Amino acid sequence: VSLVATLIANPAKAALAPSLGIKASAAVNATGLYWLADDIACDIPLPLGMEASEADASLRATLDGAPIDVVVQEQERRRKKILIADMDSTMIGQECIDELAEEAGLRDHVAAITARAMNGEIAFEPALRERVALLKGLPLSVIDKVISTRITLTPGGPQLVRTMRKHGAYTALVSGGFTSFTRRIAEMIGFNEERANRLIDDGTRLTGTVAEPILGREAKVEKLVEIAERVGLTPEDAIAVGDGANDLGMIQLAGTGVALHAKPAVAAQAKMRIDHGDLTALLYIQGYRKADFVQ
Ligand SMILES: [Cl-]
Ligand SMILES: [Cl-]
Ligand SMILES: [Mg+2]
Repeated sequence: VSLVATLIANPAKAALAPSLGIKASAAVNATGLYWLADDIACDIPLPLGMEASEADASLRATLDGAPIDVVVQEQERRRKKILIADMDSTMIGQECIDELAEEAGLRDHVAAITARAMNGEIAFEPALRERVALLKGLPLSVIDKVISTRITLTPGGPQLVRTMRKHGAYTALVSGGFTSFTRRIAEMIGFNEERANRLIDDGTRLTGTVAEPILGREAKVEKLVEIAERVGLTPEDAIAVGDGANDLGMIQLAGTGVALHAKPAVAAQAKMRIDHGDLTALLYIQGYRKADFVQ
């Protein structure tokens, strides 16, 4: 019945100064205050009897205007042994489908569809079919061209995955995007596995269609269920992270679900949001100290 609050800043805008942490912990009459990383993250055990609603509200007031995230959770079982993470705009800085669209001269057209799909204003599968149809005829050569020149890893990603693995967790990159991207990205970052949709080609060029059935919101829920049974755990043993509406199913099922840099409509439906930190925030969410990290 013991709660703990964690405050988290981006290491590139590390504003969680020692005085700010003290003030924050005072704001909740905390038992103590433990630094997971200097100027970046600290744990605050809430007094027994304080509801999770009072803190967070109390802590977001005291921090109002600083780029510092607030999460509250039970301290037991906050370290998870499964990670399931979306790729597009979560572990990479880009939307792979928008990047491919540029090679067809249609970036802005496709990207506006992507934004509504990711906000939940249109269903994923028909949005994906519409966007991929515009890629018809692109040569298979442009995939590596996109990956090598325009895809970048989100800060903190490798360290999150590697540190979780170091501690025995099983880590999976699941994506409504494309296996030709997740395969390379998952290896760059160090995931144990990846699972994504598949572009159809004729042997030289993209047909403009996607292998059916299309993996969407429920396919992420099902992959989390599948991973947990296979490693002999439950989804409660997983932390799930994404930015989009099609991530909310796995975010809501996992024991710890994080909306990471999500738009307000998506972030409204997640119990835990990270708007400032990078992916190391999920390490601090789980109680890790910077000493425990794989550097
Ligand atoms: Cl593919
Ligand atoms: Cl939950
Ligand atoms: Mg995404």
